[PDB]
Amino acid sequence: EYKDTLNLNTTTFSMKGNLSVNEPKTYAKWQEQQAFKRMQARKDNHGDFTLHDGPPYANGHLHLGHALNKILKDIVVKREYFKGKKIYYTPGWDCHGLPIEQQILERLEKEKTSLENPTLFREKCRDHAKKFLEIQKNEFLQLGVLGDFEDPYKTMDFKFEASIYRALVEVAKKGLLKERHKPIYWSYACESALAEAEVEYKMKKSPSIFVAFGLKKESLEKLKVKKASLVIWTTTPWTLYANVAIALKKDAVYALTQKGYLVAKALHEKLAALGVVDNEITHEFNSNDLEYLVATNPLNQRDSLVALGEHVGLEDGTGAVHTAPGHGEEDYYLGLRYNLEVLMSVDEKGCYDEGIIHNQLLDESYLGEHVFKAQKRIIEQLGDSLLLEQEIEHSYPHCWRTHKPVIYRATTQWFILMDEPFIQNDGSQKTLREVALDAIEKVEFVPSSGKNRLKTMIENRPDWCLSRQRKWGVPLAFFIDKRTNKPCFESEVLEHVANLFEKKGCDVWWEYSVKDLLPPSYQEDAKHYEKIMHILDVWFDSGSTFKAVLEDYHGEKGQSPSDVILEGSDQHRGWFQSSLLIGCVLNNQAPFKKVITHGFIVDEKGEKMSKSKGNVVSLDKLLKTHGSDVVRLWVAFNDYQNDLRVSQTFFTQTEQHYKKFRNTLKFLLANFSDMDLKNLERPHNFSPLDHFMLETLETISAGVNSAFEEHDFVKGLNILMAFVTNELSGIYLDACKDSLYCDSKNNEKRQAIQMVLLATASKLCYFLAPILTHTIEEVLEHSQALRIFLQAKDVFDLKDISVSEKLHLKEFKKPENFEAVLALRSAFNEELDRLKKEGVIKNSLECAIEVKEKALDENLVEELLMVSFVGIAKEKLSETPAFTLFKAPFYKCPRCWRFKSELENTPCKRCEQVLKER
Ligand SMILES: C/C(=C\C(=O)OCCCCCCCCC(=O)O)C[C@@H]1OC[C@H](C[C@@H]2O[C@H]2[C@@H](C)[C@H](C)O)[C@@H](O)[C@H]1O
Ligand SMILES: [Zn+2]
Repeated sequence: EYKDTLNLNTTTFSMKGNLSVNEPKTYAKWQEQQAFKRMQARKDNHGDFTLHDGPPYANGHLHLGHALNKILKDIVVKREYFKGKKIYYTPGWDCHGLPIEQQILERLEKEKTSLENPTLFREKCRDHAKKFLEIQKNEFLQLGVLGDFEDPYKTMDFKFEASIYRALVEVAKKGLLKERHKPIYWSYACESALAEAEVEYKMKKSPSIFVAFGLKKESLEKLKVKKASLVIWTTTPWTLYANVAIALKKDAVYALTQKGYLVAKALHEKLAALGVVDNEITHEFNSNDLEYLVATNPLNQRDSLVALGEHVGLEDGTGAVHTAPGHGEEDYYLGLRYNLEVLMSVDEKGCYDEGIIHNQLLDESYLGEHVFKAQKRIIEQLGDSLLLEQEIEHSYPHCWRTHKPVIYRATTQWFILMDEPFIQNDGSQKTLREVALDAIEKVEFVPSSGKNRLKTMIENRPDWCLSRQRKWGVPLAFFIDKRTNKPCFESEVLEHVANLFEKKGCDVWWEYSVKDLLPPSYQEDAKHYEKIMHILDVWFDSGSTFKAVLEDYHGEKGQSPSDVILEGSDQHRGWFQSSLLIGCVLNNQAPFKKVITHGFIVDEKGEKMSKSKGNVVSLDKLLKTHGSDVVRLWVAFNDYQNDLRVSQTFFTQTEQHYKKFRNTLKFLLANFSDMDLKNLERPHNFSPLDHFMLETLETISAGVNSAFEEHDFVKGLNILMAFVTNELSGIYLDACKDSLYCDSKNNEKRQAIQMVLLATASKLCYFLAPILTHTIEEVLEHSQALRIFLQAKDVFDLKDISVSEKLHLKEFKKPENFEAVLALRSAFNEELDRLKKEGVIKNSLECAIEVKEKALDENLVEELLMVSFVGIAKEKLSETPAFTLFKAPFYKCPRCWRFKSELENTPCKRCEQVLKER
């Protein structure tokens, strides 16, 4: 009957987020009003923070991994902004390379067409990247992320292409860029060399054969046996044509069987059990005595030299290794060590060429045949020399963009050398491997385990092949002097080319003549120079972003080294490594101080998302289903260092966390909305319960901040949520509802409660603003009191506030100790539950309690236990060692529902006064 006489305590801040409607309006506003530039221009910026963006490929729409990545970057950046620092965060895009060029190739072929003109082909590639750079930029902004998205970096900008080339120039001037001729990864489907980061290892079925190479007559006479054939094991019959040698383990015993097969003795038992060779050994020979004997290749009748390899393994195979220098790296060095032929008759498309006829290595019927299609017919040609064929499965290197298996071909390519000493900037002498290992020890990794992942790769990596045979990318734009057959690294030549690139882009490398590309002083000798037309590994491009973005803009986009880079843990094999290596040539240090990694988006069963599996969840679908602030809370509230599973159950839990945060903020705003703002300019007398809350607010704030400092948003959101749920909602807001709703608006106890709620809302806003930025922006939009209190027009004016100073607290005020009264509260609530089960009582306000520890504040007990009366009464309900509960000897007040009225249906003394209010 008196509900209309209570304090309204409502706010326009709504319970329902309606995120699908309101978030795009918030983000459109931040773009229109240039919130990021306003963040950078903030007048009281103190300190600097550079996060250097790793560039996604400008191909396709964003997937959930991009969203994960940019949200985490956004939280880290916003944290530093709200700490008061000046922010540098320029997002960028990877525009070159097969990731763009392959999509153009697949379209041309689907359209049944070709495009041979180099300038036009690069134009199609460039326009494709421009289209999807726009698409990804606006998709990034729909996640609520703030960065220099209107002035991002692009590896396709002419200045950027000049920067990438100038980095290459520094490598070449330091003596680390050299030509090598050796077998390397060859992708026949795109007719290009590859390096490790462009290769994906996948299980693949393969023939597996054991082949007998008979010793030649004179070798049998030297060995003093009638029959002997070395048995090799190989999974690549397509390289048998290129055999020049059979490599044995140094100083090892080889067993000759009765049928005349020669194998490593340590492997004879296994081989006989496989049925490869017979079981009876007749003679044992040391491999040192077999070296320089000669066998015969059964496929083509050619000589094969018996050699000793370095580190021949005896765990698989036969202990005798078919050695093909044109198709294996260790084979190649063995062939050179013995001055043997390098047979390599497989062309760029992976097919046998005329060289099989010229040297008589393989029958003419194989001309033009792809090496992988030829293998079945090769195996049949082996006849009786084939001792056993099996089919096995092994992890095999595949091209990262055509998805086809690679092969190896001896070829001349350009490398960054790992174990080549070079002159350091401080004058000393060190290899790149040594510098990179030193540099890693100075980088902070989050998690720490990332260090040894990257360190192990550096310890084991080979020389870095740089040259690729595609068209879309930055050329290795050096001339070869025909008079010397060596590259021209003259500073005048290199910088002249770099300047042309900066002004017109690398197109001119294909269009201009040699004379036109040479300085005026060299054009009389243009006849002696020839362009290198290979382009750079795209991992060199992105490995150069630190130079093109941080250094070449002299701090305007961040410092080099950056404070933080943040990408998936798959970038130890990619961007972390290439940036580390180039940083170490140019600066002899890593171009980052700290690396934070995250895992991958996976499905509900932790499995990888793929179109073949039909388990891909699109970014659009997820945002539309849940809203970006929920997707952002999902990220921060979960162990993002590992894989994150998408499932209804986990998003339901996050929506429940978001609702609790949002409902709590609504209650706070609603219950200080009527507070006279003059309270903000005067101190108050806070109760012990108020002090307990402010002292608690401080304690958990320190813990949320320490957790967020170490990027452990889970630990920090759990602290924050536990405070919201337990101390705030469960204790304080329950004890306070009566005063808030039923006391006079002039009541100073109520005004002191509102000040605590205002300080609490202020801390919630500060700590959630990096994560739920839209929502905290919406909180300030709906609360004039919060905006005045925090002196904030919008979310970007937020600062960490001193509650002690804003509420005028005395410094040496001793903290509350509520342990004794909270144990009583817990024991009373356990006893009250039992009485409620029995039906004796319905709620705590129906009770009186006499506490047996008389040293406790009686009004605090009434407040925390929500009893209507502290002391003795007449009707005993139950008793414990700690207290005795009674029925409260009053009527329920019709206005406040507390059992404090002396007459039935009559307002209590407090309520009567409030109702008389003049
Ligand atoms: C979290 C990741 C993947 C994921 O989890 O993605 C899974 C997305 C879910 C659905 C899959 C989409 C289609 C599935 C299918 O059909 O196959 C890994 C991270 O990604 C973002 C960033 C990509 C930038 O380019 C990298 C730069 C730095 C370097 C120079 O290249 C980077 O941070 C990366 O490390
Ligand atoms: Zn009352």
